Amino acid sequence: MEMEKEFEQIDKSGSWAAIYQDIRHEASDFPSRVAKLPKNKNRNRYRDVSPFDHSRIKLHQEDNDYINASLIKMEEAQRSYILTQGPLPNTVGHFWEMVWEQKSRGVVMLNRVMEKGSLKCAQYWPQKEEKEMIFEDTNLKLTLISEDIKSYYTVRQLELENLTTQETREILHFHYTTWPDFGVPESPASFLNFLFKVRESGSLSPEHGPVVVHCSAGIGRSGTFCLADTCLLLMDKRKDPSSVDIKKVLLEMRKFRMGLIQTADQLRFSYLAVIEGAKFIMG
Ligand SMILES: O=C(O)c1ccc(N2CCCCC2)cc1
Repeated sequence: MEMEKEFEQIDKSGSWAAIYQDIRHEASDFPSRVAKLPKNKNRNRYRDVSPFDHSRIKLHQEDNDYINASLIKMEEAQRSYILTQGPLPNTVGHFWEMVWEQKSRGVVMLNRVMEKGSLKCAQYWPQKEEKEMIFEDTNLKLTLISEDIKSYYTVRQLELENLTTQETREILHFHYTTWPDFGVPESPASFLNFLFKVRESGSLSPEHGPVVVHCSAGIGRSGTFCLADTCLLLMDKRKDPSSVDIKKVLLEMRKFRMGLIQTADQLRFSYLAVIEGAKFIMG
């Protein structure tokens, strides 16, 4: 079926939970043996969210190459994304090592450091120009260059230096600051505006390594971001845009990381975002 009318048919019939459970039942199951090794317990935020072995990002280290991060490679859309958990106190250096090694231009953050009164990820970037951060375990230096605070999101320019080689690179930090503590946003308009700002920066384009996207577990909000981006790109590329099937795209993405889209409300929000976004792309 088309998307917008499938949408009203699920709303009128109140069957979002049943649609979402079907997706969960049909989703891929692949091994995640490296994630579960005892030496990696303090590298995982949640025991039930792990990268598959076949798609995990490897750190360029011989001691321990593990990080909780996955490469989502979308062949028809010609887009790639790295989805990862919010960094932990003992993985902030690994996080920036990955950004460096994978040649990423942008980092997309969809959570606040504290939500619901608890810490959802480490404070992993510097908050003042004159107070830079040094990650001694991976030999990197990170400096805040500029910051632009808007009503729904903040964009930061960061300088990452590889202290071994003295090479430097400019990284863009895109921080969506207004996702509610509970539920999903009422309107997708600010989320779509944010997606378009990431696109306009070059961070999603083939001349750079994959964008790094995270929330707390790296599967819910993060899944919503890449699912909406890929569906809208496919609607522009195909002769028949009404052939784009958001449930099939989501199942393809779940071949590369488990659990993408965590609730039926996130599934409905993803439909809403793609539907509204497809009208703005043209008019
Ligand atoms: O009939 C439809 O459902 C339909 C869906 C998407 C669409 N596009 C137009 C071209 C790029 C943006 C969305 C056109 C038609």
